[PDB]
Amino acid sequence: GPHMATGQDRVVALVDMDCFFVQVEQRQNPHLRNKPCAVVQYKSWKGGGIIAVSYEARAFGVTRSMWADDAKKLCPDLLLAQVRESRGKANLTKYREASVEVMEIMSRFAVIERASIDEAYVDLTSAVQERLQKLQGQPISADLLPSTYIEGLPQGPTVQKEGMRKQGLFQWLDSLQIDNLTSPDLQLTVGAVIVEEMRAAIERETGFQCSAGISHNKVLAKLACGLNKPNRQTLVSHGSVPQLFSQMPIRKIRSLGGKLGASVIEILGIEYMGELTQFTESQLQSHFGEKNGSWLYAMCRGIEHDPVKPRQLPKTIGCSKNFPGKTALATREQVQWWLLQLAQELEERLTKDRNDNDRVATQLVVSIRVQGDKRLSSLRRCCALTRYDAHKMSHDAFTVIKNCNTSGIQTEWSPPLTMLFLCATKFSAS
DNA sequence: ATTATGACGCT
DNA sequence: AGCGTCAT
Ligand SMILES: Nc1nc2c(ncn2[C@H]2C[C@H](O)[C@@H](COP(=O)(O)NP(=O)(O)OP(=O)(O)O)O2)c(=O)[nH]1
Ligand SMILES: [Mn+2]
Ligand SMILES: [Mn+2]
Repeated sequence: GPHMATGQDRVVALVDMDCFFVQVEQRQNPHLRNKPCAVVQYKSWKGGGIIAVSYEARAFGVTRSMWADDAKKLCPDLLLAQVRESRGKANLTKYREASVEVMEIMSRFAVIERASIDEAYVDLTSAVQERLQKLQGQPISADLLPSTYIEGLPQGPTVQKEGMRKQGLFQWLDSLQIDNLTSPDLQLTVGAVIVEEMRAAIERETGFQCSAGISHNKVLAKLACGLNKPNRQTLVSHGSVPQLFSQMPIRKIRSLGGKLGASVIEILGIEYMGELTQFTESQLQSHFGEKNGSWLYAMCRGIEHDPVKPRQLPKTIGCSKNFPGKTALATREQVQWWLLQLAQELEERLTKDRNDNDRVATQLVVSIRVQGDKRLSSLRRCCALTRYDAHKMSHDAFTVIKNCNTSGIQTEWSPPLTMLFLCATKFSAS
């Protein structure tokens, strides 16, 4: 009872940009705004592969991973923007730069963890304590939460979406105890006020809209974020967890969408996250290992301890290209030329990184995939990265992979290569 | 013939 | 160190 810690110590938010690459292209080209739109890489094969989709186009069934020609079948008026091509490959620099714009705004409010190109976790615990001090026990007006949903409300005792949103918000605000500066629900509420301000700042200063989740830990904040997209934020309280999880498929929780989540379902004979509460911690550890078992035991009760890491910059800088089917590389000249193309993009990105961020990579990882191997990487080898020089990096990558070529002929490469990947790692301050 | 990345756990 | 998983 009283000693049962409830995972309510922290206020954590997850901010994710809506259809991010689409918004970057719509900012640049106003003709694409408020239209069914998607972003594609390449063009020749089936119109290019879609990687981002506006919500207008999603209404027609267009999704990521779709070929643009098939998307056009679902939505003939779909508008398309193509990713830049440089040195024969997709080049994502425009989106990385746009991402920096958003991350620097977020960093004004709190220290952030860059989780991907378009999402960051925010630990708001201290900022909430400060705003609470300033409030002096003043209640929180619904005007301060104009885009916030309270998950699970309204309950009990209407037809429009905004009306439902406001009804639930009113129930939540009416039940708040604002004289208690340590009430977790009040703390989450103040956290949501701050996130409204953060999202307003991002949109004012970049033009980009985003969604957000506010809860007591990273997993719940990320799930909350997905509940009301686009351009809205969602508060998931500790108390909302039993009902939310009672019908939540296990695969919806971050890290359970793959083989481990499938094993949870199959071994335990369950479907929903809340069913996990009926097992002891030792039972879960027996099936899924000590770490996963402890994590699952806490997570199905809404509890997770993973910290928001103070990290705004990526830990690695990499360049990769697939060479599918008949485009697979089968000569030494080919392999060398593409290693050079990748290495030249890498050099450019690394030099700009060193100038911006006062650090230098020290290790080069070379990964290849060979024809007939279904794995992502067939082989990974590291070497030293001592100079930011594309010719040296590509020569070193060749040296560490060249023993793969099973061809007796010097000129031929067998079996042919269907992927090259160069990744700079192990950064040191410079 | 999804593709291009990135984080992180295991041994 | 090199490989596998999860993500998207
Ligand atoms: N190169 C590449 N980029 C990708 C891929 N998948 C996503 N991206 C890029 C394009 C995406 O815009 C961006 C962010 O990924 P999300 O948050 O997963 N999707 P979004 O922000 O579009 O929609 P939502 O409103 O539902 O969050 O990453 C991929 O497979 N390859
Ligand atoms: Mn997004
Ligand atoms: Mn994202």
